Amino acid sequence: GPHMATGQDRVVALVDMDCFFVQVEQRQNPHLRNKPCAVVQYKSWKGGGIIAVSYEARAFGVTRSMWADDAKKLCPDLLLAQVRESRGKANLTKYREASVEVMEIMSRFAVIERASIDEAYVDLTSAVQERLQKLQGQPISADLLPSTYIEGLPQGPVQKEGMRKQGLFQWLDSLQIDNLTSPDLQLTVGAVIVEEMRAAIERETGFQCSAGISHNKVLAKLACGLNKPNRQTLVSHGSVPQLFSQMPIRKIRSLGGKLGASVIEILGIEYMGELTQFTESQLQSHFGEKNGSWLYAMCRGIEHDPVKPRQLPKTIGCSKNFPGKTALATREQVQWWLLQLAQELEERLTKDRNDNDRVATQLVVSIRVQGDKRLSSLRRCCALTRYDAHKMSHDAFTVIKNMNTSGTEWSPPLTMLFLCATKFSAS
DNA sequence: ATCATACGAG
DNA sequence: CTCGTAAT
Ligand SMILES: Nc1nc2c(ncn2[C@H]2C[C@H](O)[C@@H](COP(=O)(O)NP(=O)(O)OP(=O)(O)O)O2)c(=O)[nH]1
Ligand SMILES: [Mg+2]
Ligand SMILES: [Mg+2]
Repeated sequence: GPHMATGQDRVVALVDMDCFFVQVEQRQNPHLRNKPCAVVQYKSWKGGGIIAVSYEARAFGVTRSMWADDAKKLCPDLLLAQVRESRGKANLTKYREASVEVMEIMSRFAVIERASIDEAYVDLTSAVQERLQKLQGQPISADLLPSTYIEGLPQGPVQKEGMRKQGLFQWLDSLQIDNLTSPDLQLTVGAVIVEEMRAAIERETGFQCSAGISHNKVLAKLACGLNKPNRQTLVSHGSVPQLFSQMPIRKIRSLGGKLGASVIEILGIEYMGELTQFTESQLQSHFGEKNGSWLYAMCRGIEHDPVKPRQLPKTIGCSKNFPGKTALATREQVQWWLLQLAQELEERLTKDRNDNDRVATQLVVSIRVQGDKRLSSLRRCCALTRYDAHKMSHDAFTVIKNMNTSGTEWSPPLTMLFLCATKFSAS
């Protein structure tokens, strides 16, 4: 009881932009606002692949990884914004710059770990303690949480907003505002700060976002998706047993692939909560020492992964696929594309160095050969001593000359090219 | 025929 | 080091 850790030591939030790429295009082109719309890359093949979908468009069934032509069938009036193309490939610069706008605002409030182009984890433990000291023992008004949902409430003895208020009222009524060490109280204050954060992001960028507040990253991330869009959700330690009782295992971060599938099949279970019935050693025996320990604690709502203080991406890369009959087959083609990638990379690296006082020191070159099922067929690295596209492209070629078979021909033909800058050091 | 863009195991 | 897995 007393010596049992409950994983209520920190206050962690996850802020994720709503239909991010769409909002970026909607801010730029007002004609797209408040309409069914999506972001697509590469129109020629089947209308292009959809990578972002507005909530209005989702109502029609449009989704990610869908061909625009097919989406148009579900939603005839679907509006489409195209990803920029430069040097023969998709260019995501607009989205990276928009992401920076958001990350910089969040970093004002606390240490953040950039988890993706549109979301970041926030460690609000220190901020809440400071906020708690201020306005000590004074009741927290519901007005301070206009967009917050308390998971699992209301409970006990017909409109969604009405439902939200009810739950919120039960939560606040129950709170013990006098004990500054109360974990629930701490989450509540964290929620207040996140309201502030989200208001700042929308006021200063025009972008709306959702957020999750909890004691760790997995629960915060999970909480965030519960009430999107434009809403934030508080998931307390106490709400975990009921929340996890019907939560499919694949919903938890890092359990959506093979590992999650193995848990389900080896253990013969479907929901996260069903994991509590196994001993740590049992879980370790099936999924390894690290995975077993993590599952044992996670199914109980406990996780110790820290919010890493990293606002910038660790790598800068450029990659292009060349499907089916379009696979690269000549020396001239390979070199041309390597140069295109090398040029985009060079501009991206030069800007990075000027903005972030760092320089990449290693260049990674990856390819795929036709007939290979894997994402990558081969990976090779070389020094990156100069930010020059011509040198990097030539170095890259040198590095992959070995795969080619004789004949100016290239074979087997290449289905993918990838250049990635890595191993940054201060500059 | 989606594509383009961190981390642990060995 | 390269590779496989994973999320967005
Ligand atoms: N190329 C590509 N880009 C993607 C993919 N998935 C996501 N993105 C890009 C495009 C996305 O807009 C952005 C954010 O990823 P989310 O947060 O997963 N989705 P969103 O923010 O759109 O909606 P909401 O969060 O409200 O559900 O990342 C993909 O599979 N491929
Ligand atoms: Mg998002
Ligand atoms: Mg996201």
